[PDB]
Amino acid sequence: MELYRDPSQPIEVRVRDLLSRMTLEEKVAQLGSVWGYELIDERGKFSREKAKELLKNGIGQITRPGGSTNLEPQEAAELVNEIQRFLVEETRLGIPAMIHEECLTGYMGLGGTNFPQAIAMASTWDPDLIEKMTTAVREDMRKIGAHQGLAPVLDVARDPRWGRTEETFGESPYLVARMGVSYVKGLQGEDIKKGVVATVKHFAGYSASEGGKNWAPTNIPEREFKEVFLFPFEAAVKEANVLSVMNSYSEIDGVPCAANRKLLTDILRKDWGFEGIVVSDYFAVKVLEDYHRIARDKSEAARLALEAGIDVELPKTECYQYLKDLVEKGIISEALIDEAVTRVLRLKFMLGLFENPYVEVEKAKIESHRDIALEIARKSIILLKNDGILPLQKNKKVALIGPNAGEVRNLLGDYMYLAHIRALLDRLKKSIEEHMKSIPSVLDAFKEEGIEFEYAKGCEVTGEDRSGFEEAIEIAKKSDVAIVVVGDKSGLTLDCTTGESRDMANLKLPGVQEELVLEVAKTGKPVVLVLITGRPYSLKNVVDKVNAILQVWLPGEAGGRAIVDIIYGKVNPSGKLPISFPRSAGQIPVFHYVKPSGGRSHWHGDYVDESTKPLFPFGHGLSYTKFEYSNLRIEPKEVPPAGEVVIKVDVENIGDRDGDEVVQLYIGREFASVTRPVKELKGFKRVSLKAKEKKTVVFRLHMDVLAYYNRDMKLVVEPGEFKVMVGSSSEDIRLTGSFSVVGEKREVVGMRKFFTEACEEAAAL
Amino acid sequence: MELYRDPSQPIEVRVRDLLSRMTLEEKVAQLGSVWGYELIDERGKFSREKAKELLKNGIGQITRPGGSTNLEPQEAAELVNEIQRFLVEETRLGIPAMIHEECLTGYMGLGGTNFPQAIAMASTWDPDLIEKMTTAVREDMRKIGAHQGLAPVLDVARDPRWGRTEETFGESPYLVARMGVSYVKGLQGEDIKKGVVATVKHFAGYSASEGGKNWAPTNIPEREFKEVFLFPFEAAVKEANVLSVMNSYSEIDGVPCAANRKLLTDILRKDWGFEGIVVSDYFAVKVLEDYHRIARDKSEAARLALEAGIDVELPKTECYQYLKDLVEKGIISEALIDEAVTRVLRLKFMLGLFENPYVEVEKAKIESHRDIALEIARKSIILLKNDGILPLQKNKKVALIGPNAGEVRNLLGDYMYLAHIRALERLKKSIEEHMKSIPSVLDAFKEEGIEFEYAKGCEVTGEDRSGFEEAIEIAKKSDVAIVVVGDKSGLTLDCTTGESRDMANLKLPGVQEELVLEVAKTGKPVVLVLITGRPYSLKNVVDKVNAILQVWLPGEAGGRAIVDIIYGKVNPSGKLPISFPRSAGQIPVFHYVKPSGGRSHWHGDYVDESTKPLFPFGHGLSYTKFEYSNLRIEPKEVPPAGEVVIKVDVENIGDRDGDEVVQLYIGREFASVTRPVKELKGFKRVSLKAKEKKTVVFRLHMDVLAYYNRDMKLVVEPGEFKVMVGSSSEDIRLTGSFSVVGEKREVVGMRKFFTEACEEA
Ligand SMILES: O=C[C@H](O)[C@@H](O)[C@@H](CO)O[C@@H]1OC[C@@H](O)[C@H](O)[C@H]1O
Ligand SMILES: O=C[C@H](O)[C@@H](O)[C@@H](CO)O[C@@H]1OC[C@@H](O)[C@H](O)[C@H]1O
Repeated sequence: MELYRDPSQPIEVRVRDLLSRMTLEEKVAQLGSVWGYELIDERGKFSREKAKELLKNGIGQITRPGGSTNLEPQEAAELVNEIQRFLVEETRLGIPAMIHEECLTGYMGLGGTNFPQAIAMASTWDPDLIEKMTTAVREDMRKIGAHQGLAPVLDVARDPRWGRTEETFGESPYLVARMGVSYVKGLQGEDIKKGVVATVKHFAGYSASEGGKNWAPTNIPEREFKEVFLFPFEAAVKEANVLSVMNSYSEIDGVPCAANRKLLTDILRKDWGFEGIVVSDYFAVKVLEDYHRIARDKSEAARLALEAGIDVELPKTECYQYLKDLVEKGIISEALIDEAVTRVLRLKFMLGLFENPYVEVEKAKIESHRDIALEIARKSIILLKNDGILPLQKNKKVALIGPNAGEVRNLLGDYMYLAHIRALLDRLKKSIEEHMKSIPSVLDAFKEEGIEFEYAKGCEVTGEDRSGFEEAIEIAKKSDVAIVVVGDKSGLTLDCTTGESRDMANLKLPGVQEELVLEVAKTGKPVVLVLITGRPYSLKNVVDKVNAILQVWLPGEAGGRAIVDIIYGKVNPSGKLPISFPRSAGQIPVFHYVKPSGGRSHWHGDYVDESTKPLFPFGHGLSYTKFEYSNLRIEPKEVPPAGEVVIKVDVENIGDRDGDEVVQLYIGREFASVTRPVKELKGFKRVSLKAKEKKTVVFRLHMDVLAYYNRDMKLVVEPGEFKVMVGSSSEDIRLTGSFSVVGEKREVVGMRKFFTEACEEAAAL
Repeated sequence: MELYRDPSQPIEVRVRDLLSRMTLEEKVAQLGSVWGYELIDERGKFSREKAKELLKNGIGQITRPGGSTNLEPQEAAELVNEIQRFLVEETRLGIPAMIHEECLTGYMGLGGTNFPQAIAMASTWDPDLIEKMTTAVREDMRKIGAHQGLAPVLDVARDPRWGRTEETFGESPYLVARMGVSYVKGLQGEDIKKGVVATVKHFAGYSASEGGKNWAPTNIPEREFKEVFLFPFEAAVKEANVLSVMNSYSEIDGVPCAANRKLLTDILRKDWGFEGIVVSDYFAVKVLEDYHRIARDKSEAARLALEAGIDVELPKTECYQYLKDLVEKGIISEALIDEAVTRVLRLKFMLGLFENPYVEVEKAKIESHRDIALEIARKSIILLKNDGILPLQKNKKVALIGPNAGEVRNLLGDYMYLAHIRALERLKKSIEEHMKSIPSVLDAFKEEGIEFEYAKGCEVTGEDRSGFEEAIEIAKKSDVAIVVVGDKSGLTLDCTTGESRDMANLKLPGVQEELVLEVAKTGKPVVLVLITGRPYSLKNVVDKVNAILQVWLPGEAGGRAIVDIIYGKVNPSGKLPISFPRSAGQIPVFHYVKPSGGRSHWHGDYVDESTKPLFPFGHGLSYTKFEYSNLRIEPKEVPPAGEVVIKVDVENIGDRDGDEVVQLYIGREFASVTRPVKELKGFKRVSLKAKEKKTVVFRLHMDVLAYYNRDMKLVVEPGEFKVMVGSSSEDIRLTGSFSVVGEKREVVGMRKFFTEACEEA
């Protein structure tokens, strides 16, 4: 038995022994990939004929054996077992594949639960619930033999034009980092042999493209880059031990991220100590030539990406095959190939693949997690406006109007399988239609709740056709209340309004949906506006014309029930905005953590034509009950530069309905050596409060958490005063106080705390 | 006679001698300033009583003795002479003051010509004409005893929300740099003793604020900062020998520019060799405390600004008085004060102030430069659209409609005196009186003998549509409707553009868009005239009107130039210096995007909008047709510090004489960094009679093409450069390429900034 085959040997011994046995061809094969669909016949069965050509020298990864094959979970598990058996038994060294899938909103394949989108996850402000979600996703994935999920997205979004806003955790580096760490911890667990490699993406800056345009330059200066864009990745690497990173398609200031050694190696590996694998975004190596025009051919693109620190070319070997030629021709050192192969082999050993690369097909039946999906949907929906119309009485006659009340397809996000796969489509068409039919609808939910309603489509999500307006207006006039359900169709194709590749310059609700809302409102009937969307839209032309507004970030299969639960008060809405809502596209960007000079035009404050304040601020979300904050304690009042302050507030549900509050901690600083945000989120806690219940929320805030970059790009804590602002949104501050850092300016070196510890205690009798 | 008083001594000897004689209090006073209006009595005469307090220890500068006092030129000159006499005769050392004024669009005071705004100057693509302008401004300034003009603005604008777009030369670092060097050369001349110190502003990045918002953060990474924002300043420093720089109010990435030594010293002085003075933007030192919240008091703000490299606090001493206290308390070294005072004294000696600080009041009468203002206005107006309606025949009955046809105030830019000073009852009446003498758009139509009726239609601001009916009725009775809409520029809430007036959504102000659309509904031919300071979204009007003229805020020559162009007495020849977005949500749009810029991948467009601007950089039509032929590029292979000569023939094949602005764009792929697909690197305005052909020649040194590599080195790399010559950035007529051959070159020390452009037969 060779040392690499021997599970009694330490991982590093097995890696070194295996690498010493490998040919250059076998090494380069470990840095590439093949699509699952390239390995199947016409009946979705493993094809030995196709494997003999593609797998003969081994392979790094199989790309989406479930997601790219339209196989049911047991069929996908059988495919993955036959691929692994071919590699284990019919290649010289018997190295198994790593399998990856998309899993942002759950495993992206037939049979997997459609969880609410990432921006909905962030709107829960409940990191533990997201960890519970990805712990369930972990088991779904391991059942089909998948080792790696291409999630989560840690791109910080302040530009709602961008079609991938829905895949983010929003604008706050703090909230994004906290949701990201929980997401990763759920997927991976402690021993990765029993878990799924998380893939934080898209490193880094990809959410800040010129004009909000997909793949366009992300031109971010250094302190902003470190504190806003890199921070959540840094937390995922150092605190959550994330085992994969995927690069950004964008350039930063002239340098494509896929060709940037200073990013993918010097920051991620050298500064931060990342020991996992870097996987390319799909085709990101090839497009160094085709798109960015900095590589003259596929071999130059391969060299740039390997020097940068990409270990695996996804989704299929294309440039990385030329790494063999580059070594043979004495252009690159085989030592640089060895470095990448060592990272891939180490992770394959840690996943236990050399001990057991197979799964039990009899167990590959994925369980529904509708329960978890519903908890997220119920906690994620945000009450943006309520003049008192909500919650509705069940005896009111409803006119249910709008395309997103009537089309279950429009509840789906861009990485939910039945929306995403439409890009390929452009026997399979009938399979999609059949699975679509099983998703419970908004109509179904109103019917189950026993509401007397009539439905009018009103208009499509896209186009200019107003011929359905008259029917909607007529049912509105015959009803007590109009529930107008409008928003997006998310995906990758031209008929989609949001999603990857679907950027919206002017932030108007798609098609004639705004005009539909305004025509319904002209009847004089009460109007509840339900936004089923992937991005903030400009609501300035409808906000004062409607009685209530619910923001329902693309909720997946649990959406209908959660919406109707909230409308009728069976659930007390508790979501809070994780991203600011601009008044208009021309106001972009708006975000809560502006510097003193940000968020305003000096010296009149506003634009000529527009307020500089967002229409709804970060952290905004109303309730059917009232929360009363009291008894701010901050101890001690003077803390040294690596000390800790404990901030406590009492929160009482003083209303008549049980409900959750998301208590938010904002920290402000002035008279630093650099300008600082006037307020920035640095802690939060979702707290359940029965009617008349009072609890204490405690924030344990280490000074490490407040560190920022000074004039000389050093991470510091400087003596001075920090303002403490606790409240129900970034604007709805309820209690304010301060503490001082006392002592010598501190350079924060090495490992440091990222997060405030947030918990609940009994309030005093 | 002390050495400093002796003009036979070299200036370094005089500076060292004077510095050695000065008290700390006298040194610190040279780093401050006083407003002109603080030194006058209620009749605008020099007040010895007020000077005794403010000037007793000398002074660095007097702020706007003309611009801040509402004095006519001879009265301003008398005031300046009396200030200088007090300094020379009643202070211990007799150091004269430097006087500054605003002068962007000409000296900003009573009696000075209102030249077209800077964005109009750029639209001429005629740097020699702008040098001619600032040569005239130089003489106007020296007549009143002014030594320094706070111009030009070298901020590169790609965000038309920003209210100071009108003060810029537009989006192109190349065109901004080339207009800037000519502007500076005109103001200064060769011997500054005979000229005016130019002040390049606002160093640097001030035009790229978050959301287009005045003073908001300008968060620009390093290569973009070097190649877009710094480049024009670098050219002004190294090629035009500019003698003053003013800082930006904005932070870059957490550091206010007024507190940034790495910017105001390490780049400007150390890397570039600048030897002049840095003046603060007004109150930029104090607001390190009040606005940015990085200084706890005025003494900390003073320390941050002096360490950064601000030599003079403007517009009045406030924080810099505490520099005395900071030395006496052993917080800063007097050597750091000496360094700033040395720069200020050197420039005072170079200006000849110690030999003759006075002017002849009998000669202080400023001459009109309406001739130069009219040449700029006639060359700056851009024909954006023309279906053939223009030029009009003189016998057509005109319905002249809109607020900007009727209100001469709306022809003025934000640094033209009679608009700017409104930001502040004796003054109100004086402004009204001076306004009377500015020729109007109505005056120009009358002088031309046009049969027209005028209807206001609406105001620039507000929602009042009650004037619409009168406009629609005169349109229905006319042959053609000429609808003249746009901005009111200045600093107050009633202004739609100008400093502090940022427009988020780029809709024409008020109900002007609705006025245009109601007039078009009559079915009459419509000529749309935009008298504006920024690009506006024309998406809802462009397809409804027959012709569109862009008239950047033209000042006093505007009426005549507009009527000249409409009737074809002048063939329009302006070209856009800034892209026109389809919508605010499209921002930014600019011609020199990287291959991944200017598009959304992989569908190309937004869901709701093209990614292409409505009108591109360099766009401008003519009443004639130009035919480009015979592209030559020689040699086809050049080494990395070599030179290529690009020639094209241009023939006016139409029936009207006209100027063409021939534009050279360069592209590069397969560099070590991504490069613009096309970027302006040369241009030439060429006069062509009907049926005339000329050769345009571009001498392009490889220094001009240098860019920053992965290691932030300025390089020329071997490979292919694409040559694109045309009538706009989109209307490319002829393309070819040449190669750089040899080893990658690091471009060190002095290098060429500009393509040499000329005409041959
Ligand atoms: O089905 C199509 C695939 O989804 C891809 O081809 C491609 C365009 O759609 O985009 C990349 O694909 C991998 C993702 O992990 C990543 O987030 C995304 O940036
Ligand atoms: O006194 C009025 C001033 O004109 C103000 O408008 C002032 C803001 O308080 O703005 C600065 O003033 C100096 C100009 O040279 C510079 O361009 C500009 O940025």
